[PDB]
Amino acid sequence: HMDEILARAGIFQGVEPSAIAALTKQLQPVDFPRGHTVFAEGEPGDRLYIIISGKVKIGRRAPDGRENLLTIMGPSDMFGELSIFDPGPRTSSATTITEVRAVSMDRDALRSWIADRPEISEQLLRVLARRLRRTNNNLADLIFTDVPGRVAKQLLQLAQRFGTQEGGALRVTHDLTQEEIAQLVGASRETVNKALADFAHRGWIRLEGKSVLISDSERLARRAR
Amino acid sequence: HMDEILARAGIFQGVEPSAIAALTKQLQPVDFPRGHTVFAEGEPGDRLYIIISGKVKIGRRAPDGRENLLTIMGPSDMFGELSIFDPGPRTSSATTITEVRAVSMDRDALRSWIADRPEISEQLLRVLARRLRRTNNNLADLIFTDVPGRVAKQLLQLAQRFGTQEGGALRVTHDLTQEEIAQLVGASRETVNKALADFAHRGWIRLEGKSVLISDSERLARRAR
DNA sequence: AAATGTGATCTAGGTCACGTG
DNA sequence: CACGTGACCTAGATCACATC
Ligand SMILES: Nc1ncnc2c1ncn2[C@@H]1O[C@@H]2COP(=O)(O)O[C@H]2[C@H]1O
Ligand SMILES: Nc1ncnc2c1ncn2[C@@H]1O[C@@H]2COP(=O)(O)O[C@H]2[C@H]1O
Ligand SMILES: Nc1ncnc2c1ncn2[C@@H]1O[C@@H]2COP(=O)(O)O[C@H]2[C@H]1O
Repeated sequence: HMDEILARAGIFQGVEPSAIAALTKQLQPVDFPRGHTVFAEGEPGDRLYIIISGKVKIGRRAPDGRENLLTIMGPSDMFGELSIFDPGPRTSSATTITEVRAVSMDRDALRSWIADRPEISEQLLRVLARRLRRTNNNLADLIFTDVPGRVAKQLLQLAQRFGTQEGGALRVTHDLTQEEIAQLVGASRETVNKALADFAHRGWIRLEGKSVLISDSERLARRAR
Repeated sequence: HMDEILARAGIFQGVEPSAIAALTKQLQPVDFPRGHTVFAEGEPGDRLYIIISGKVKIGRRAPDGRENLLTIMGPSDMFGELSIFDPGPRTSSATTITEVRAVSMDRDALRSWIADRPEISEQLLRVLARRLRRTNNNLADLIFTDVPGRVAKQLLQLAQRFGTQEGGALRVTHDLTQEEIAQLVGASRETVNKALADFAHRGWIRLEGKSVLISDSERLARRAR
């Protein structure tokens, strides 16, 4: 049902899924509207959430007031755990793109599950490990890849994660306004659209509201390169 | 000498200082010249290193032949662990700007220490956590702060770490060529020099060889923000 | 009816070219 | 082989609209 998702939460991953099943239960869920601010920077938190449905964007804002988005999280993705490992104010903020079902847990609860099963620590370090990896890849493309090739690279990220295969090519219902993709890519609203214009101009992809159909993933991949 | 550092080291805040003195002992040191590629991208690794002296620079290169530097590490700084927690090729290369004395340790060796002492896993997660946090700050500044602002930010991030207190102001012997600062900042060699020019021009800092005597940290800071 | 398209400018900064100790 | 500092020249933000 929904332990189907949590099973793929990293932290469980492996770990006596018979355990997982009993544990979910202590855990109780929370529901959020589209656009709810789960938490914001500066505000202190000792609570981490695993997403069950919907999508959450992580972000930051400079004092000038411009935001960028770190990442898009979706089912089975867990977030807001840095202030669980390094206690302190949130460094970012979590808002909703959709209706979200999320399970929530605090720090004192976590150390319990970690105390009972070591292997979870193994797997958290693996998540963080992978996670920083993913982030260095980005900090790199900010430096090298141009706004176009980046938009192209993003579409791939999203497609893979949130993708589905319908007919002969895959579907991506990103649920992002282009404004969001822009700040998820570090660029201006407009200059990304044009990247997309051309992207669709070559018949590489089809734009359909908050989603996209992608015809030539080979060409798109090639271009982001 | 060798041991004063380890306590200041990361894996093991605390800890059981009784342990550190002995465990430090099994680890065998190894030395490297100024410019030794400890490891490079693609090549496998199961070994993480704590620096005991000198400085190593992490960074990447595109197929184009450009390259950027993720970070500069010094004494008591761990690196090369990501392929320990998240097994897989190196995502970066570690090179020396110095003569570096570093202690080395593999994955299996690490699981031992973890299995004996748990706290270590809490402390590793704290490290990574702090790291992703500091990385994000950087991804942000690529996006928003201008090259001059970043160079002035970096100079601080160096002082804070490899800095000392000479007379009334602080000395930083970065041991970096400007080309390196550039790529540590994600800008060209030249546009970084002139940034420095103006910085020193305003008497904010004095440049001598591979170091810098900072006069007005208040100005530089404001300036970088 | 806020989300989009798309052009007409402006500018930071990259690329060159070439100096210097 | 590290710095210095110019004289251009592309990428892209900014603004200015117009369409759903
Ligand atoms: N660059 C990033 N990539 C992925 N997740 C992040 C990133 N930055 C912050 N987060 C998550 O967002 C959370 C914000 O609050 P925390 O600091 O408690 O924990 C943070 C992480 O779980
Ligand atoms: N790995 C990196 N490669 C290139 N530039 C970086 C890197 N990390 C940080 N920077 C930039 O250099 C700036 C120095 O100051 P900050 O770290 O606060 O903000 C930093 C980023 O804008
Ligand atoms: N953003 C970063 N800042 C500082 N050090 C890093 C960063 N990213 C990776 N590293 C270190 O560089 C190492 C490269 O090899 P590993 O991936 O095995 O482990 C990595 C980390 O220890």
